[PDB]
Amino acid sequence: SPRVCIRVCRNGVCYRRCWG
Amino acid sequence: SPRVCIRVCRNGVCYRRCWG
Repeated sequence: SPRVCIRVCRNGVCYRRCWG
Repeated sequence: SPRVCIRVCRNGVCYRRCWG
């Protein structure tokens, strides 16, 4: 199946977000 | 330093793209 996620990092802090 | 990347998957094929 398809997948949609994004990775971002700021001031050292990192986190990932997905939709669906 | 900051980072900006995204992960997507379609028809099984997957790939990641970044900007900067």
